Amino acid sequence: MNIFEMLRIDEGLRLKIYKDTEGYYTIGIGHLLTKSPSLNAAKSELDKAIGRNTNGVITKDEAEKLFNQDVDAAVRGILRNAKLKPVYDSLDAVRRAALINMVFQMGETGVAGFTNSLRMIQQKRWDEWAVNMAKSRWYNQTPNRAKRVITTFRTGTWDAYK
Repeated sequence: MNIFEMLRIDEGLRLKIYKDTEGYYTIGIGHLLTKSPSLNAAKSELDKAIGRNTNGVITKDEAEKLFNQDVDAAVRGILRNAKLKPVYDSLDAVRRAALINMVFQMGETGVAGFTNSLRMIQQKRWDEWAVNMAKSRWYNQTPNRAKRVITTFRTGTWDAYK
């Protein structure tokens, strides 16, 4: 198990534009196109991201290319962030992967804002962190995926993905 395998499981793979639980247009492996209710705007974002007239449908290779880009941005985001970097630096590899998954999903700013959450992680208070994250919108909105990530983060094992 690795970060790629982990997120692919969590986000699935769709070759055509779709709406997520929140109603946002997305494609590929968790790639957010736009928060606008316009499908046409979404189509425009896709074409610009892909570099071709897609008509709302991409190939697997294209999905994979957006995926590599997104995972990369997430790692670089952690690493450039003043609040996230030290957190990352203090963890083992499995827990690092869980943090990447959260940033990938919620974005840098999003994660960097869970002040208390971060502190717990820093103090190594695993269980409390876990209990705590379960109160988030994130967890209430997509409980199964969240539960997988939270468990991963908490235990430092890939058990939830097995």
